[PDB]
Amino acid sequence: ENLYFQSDDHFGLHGLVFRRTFAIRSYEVGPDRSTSILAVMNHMQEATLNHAKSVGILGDGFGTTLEMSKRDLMWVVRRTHVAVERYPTWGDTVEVECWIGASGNNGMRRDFLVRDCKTGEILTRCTSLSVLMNTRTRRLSTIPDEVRGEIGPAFIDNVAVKDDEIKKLQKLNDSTADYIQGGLTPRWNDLDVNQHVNNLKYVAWVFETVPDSIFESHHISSFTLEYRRECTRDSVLRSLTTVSGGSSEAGLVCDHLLQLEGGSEVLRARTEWRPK
Amino acid sequence: FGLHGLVFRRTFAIRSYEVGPDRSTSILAVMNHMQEATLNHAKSVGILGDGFGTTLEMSKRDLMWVVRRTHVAVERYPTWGDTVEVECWIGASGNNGMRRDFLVRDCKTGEILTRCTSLSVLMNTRTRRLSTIPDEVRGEIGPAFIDNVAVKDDEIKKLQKLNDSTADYIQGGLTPRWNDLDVNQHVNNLKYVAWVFETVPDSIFESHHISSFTLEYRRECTRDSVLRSLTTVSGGSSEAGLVCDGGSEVLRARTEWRPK
Repeated sequence: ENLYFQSDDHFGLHGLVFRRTFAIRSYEVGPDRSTSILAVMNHMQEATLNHAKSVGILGDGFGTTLEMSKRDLMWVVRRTHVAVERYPTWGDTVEVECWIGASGNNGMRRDFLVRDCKTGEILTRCTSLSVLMNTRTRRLSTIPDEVRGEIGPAFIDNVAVKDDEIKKLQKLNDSTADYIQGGLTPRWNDLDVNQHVNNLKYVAWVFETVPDSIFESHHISSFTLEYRRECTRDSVLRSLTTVSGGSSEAGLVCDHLLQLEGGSEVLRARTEWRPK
Repeated sequence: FGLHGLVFRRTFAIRSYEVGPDRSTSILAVMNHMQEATLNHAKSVGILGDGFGTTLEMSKRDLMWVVRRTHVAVERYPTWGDTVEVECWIGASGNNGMRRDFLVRDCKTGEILTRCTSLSVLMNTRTRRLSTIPDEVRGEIGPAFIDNVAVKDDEIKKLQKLNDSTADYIQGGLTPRWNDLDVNQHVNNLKYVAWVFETVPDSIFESHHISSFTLEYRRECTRDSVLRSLTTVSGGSSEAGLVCDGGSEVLRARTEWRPK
């Protein structure tokens, strides 16, 4: 019912939703033949960058528009929520539907829908919240009008994930964590365009302390991350995970924490699991 | 993607996470592409079998393919936004070996970016003994054989093990996780490559691109394996790879580098 959601040839309008097909590759699936959530998030990240190009948003970046680039501003992801119904397998063809939208006066949200091309079933729903940061002062910035003039006309109001589904996360008690791993350090290729560690590197470090027994038995159905701080090449991190068993009423839950070791919080995260 | 007639072809659009901070595609992304082209080829010539290359006649005789040598030649790494095309095919290699060869081209210029060949042999999973190729299995893969090579014998040198007591860089405690494992409890070959590069200092990745990569595999590892990676740098600019389990050799490898 939103005209600008449809493709260009539907209404003769410049559409604001990017679409792209992915065929699941061999190295993207685990021993259980399921695509990993890291491959799914890779897909959405790739669709992100393509989307900016498709709506007439400027030169990269990974981001980063001119008005932003003039003001030494960059996007930083501060929240991510992923809802997974079913993971595709090798050879399956999926389609990512992605777009951007406002989040208050100074936030921007990117939302994603991934469908199974054969069944038309929705496999993945996601939304990520980004904010502006000054690269020099490492300080959060409001969105200047020159930047709103760039990304604003690309906004649509649709959501893939309702607020109801996203719960504010509690930091786990790091002194009673079920699993802990320190000495985590980024290497040369793990860094981004501006001195900072890749966003999906963080996700990898989160899974460092998830026991293999949970990966063998369960699939991630929900994934929520709250980022609070960037990391550099000389960062050394500690990953922590706390398991909230599922053996009655309650399903399997994992709480997560990346900290600078020690012990300023880098992020907190929460995974919900379902039996395979 | 498409087969024509016994040479499979497939396009990859370079993805962002496949590209490094220098905007160059990593050698592992290239090897990721070929793993993918491998299985596509296999399916299209009808040798995929159980989903990974073990045919009906192979499994009955408890046989599976094992990679024993890989050589990758890279002229230029593609960058983000580039679209590449992979050519893959198989052929006989001696009396009991099978070779898989690869050509990767830039779709715009048509220049060859990467040439590669891998040698596989049959191994009994029960007796741990290399096996000859039974006629029943040759009957399966044989009609798919072609004689072309992407990499000449000339270009591949036998590797010497580095002195593990004189290694410039060493890292132990390397252990595989559940996701690092394949269908039959064994660690994935691209996990090995990751472990190889573990002891290559960031300074070399910053200064140089890999122009050549040669791997000789000796042994498989299991879920309870604990490994040590070793690298010795002898410019300019070569390094000799070694992967140790005790200290029994798992594989040896060799990279040649050129300034970016």
